[PDB]
This record gives sequence, C-alpha cells and structure tokens, in this order.
Amino acid sequence: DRTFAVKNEDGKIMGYAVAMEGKVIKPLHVKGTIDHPALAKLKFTKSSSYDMEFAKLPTEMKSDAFGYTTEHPEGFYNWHHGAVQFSGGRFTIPTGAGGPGDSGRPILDNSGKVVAIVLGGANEGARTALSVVTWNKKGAAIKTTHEDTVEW
Repeated sequence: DRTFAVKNEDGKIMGYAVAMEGKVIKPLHVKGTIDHPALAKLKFTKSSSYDMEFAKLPTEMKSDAFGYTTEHPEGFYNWHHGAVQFSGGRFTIPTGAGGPGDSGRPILDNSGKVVAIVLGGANEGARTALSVVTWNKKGAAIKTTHEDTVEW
C-alpha cells in the first residue's frame, strides 16, 4: 500500500498522497490529514509553484514506495479509474472518469512505475486533459496546467 487517502475533519476523502522514492508526496491544494499513523504528523515542505508538498518517507515504509520513471512514450497508461492516454505532451481521460477527490492519484505504466501525479482536469467535451506533475531526468518538477483546469 503506497497510496493514502487524505481526509478532512469529517473523514471525507479530499484526495491522495503517495509514497515514492523516499518521500510522501501530495498535491498542496488537497486539504486534510493523511489516513496513516506513520504519515499524519510528518513535517511537510510546501511548493506553491508546483502545487505539491512532500515529507521524508518514514523508515518503516522504506521499501513500500513507488518508483518514478521519466520514460513516457506516447500511448496508454493506468490509473485508478481506467485508461489514460498520453499524446501530444498531454494526459487525457474520458470526461467523467475523474473528478473531485482524485487529486494526488498516480498515473502508472504497466511495470507499475509512476509517470505523473494528477492535479485536476480541464473538460474538453469527450476528453478531459489532466493537469499533472512530472519530473525530468534532472529531477526537476514540472507542472503542466491546461486552460480552465478544475482542481480535484
């Protein structure tokens, strides 16, 4: 288990955190507490520019974390709600497959490596373009935001 619900005070799921490469990572805009004893009270470092916040992964969860890959060839990827196309530098889904509460969910390749973290979606009709965080080969974060993105 490397994906954790972020809960508001009522216990409603607001979005998700992931364990990846020695960090716990979540979208900054997802407000609540991670529903995990080892993770609730960690010290987070916030980056407004990338809509992300991160903490050091507790040494108990060392090995139970996703790997990340910069290999994103065009084609199809996976996430909790089904297929994610990557084409023309954009990740898209059928409109209606994602919405509020899906921020922080990872997009995975078939080997189970993370290629992106979902921030939200811009409704283009049949397709919805996902606003995401990715990392390049230098480990630099990249936020991709589409016109009229809806935060999830």
